[PDB]
Amino acid sequence: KVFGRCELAAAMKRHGLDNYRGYSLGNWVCAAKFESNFNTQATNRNTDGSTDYGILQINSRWWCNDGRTPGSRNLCNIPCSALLSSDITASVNCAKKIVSDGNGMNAWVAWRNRCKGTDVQAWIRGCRL
Ligand SMILES: [Cl-]
Ligand code: NA
Repeated sequence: KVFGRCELAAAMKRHGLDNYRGYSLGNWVCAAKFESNFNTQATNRNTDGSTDYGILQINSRWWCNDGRTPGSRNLCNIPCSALLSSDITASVNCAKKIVSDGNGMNAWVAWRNRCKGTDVQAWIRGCRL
């Protein structure tokens, strides 16, 4: 499923991401836009052999199991395919574990390079939340 900007903002808010660990909703919507262009089915292979899955491009090296990433961890205890669902619950729950890991949202390269330090509030403007 390809989410609309405000539709995703509402979905994330409902799942408790607004201000989660101090990150305003705009940060999460901005991260989703540049990681997957709001597409839940996005996948991207990395040079190390791991793959990123879903709306927030969660990596199979540490967070989910895809059966093809040797010596990898499954910290979110879920098959990576679950992260491609139209229902973002799995992605949100796993993202909460990731952002609490100690490096905050810096774990998402796109957020660090394209959202961090910008006016992220603009990503939820005009939305009925
Ligand atoms: Cl932080
Ligand atoms: Na894994």
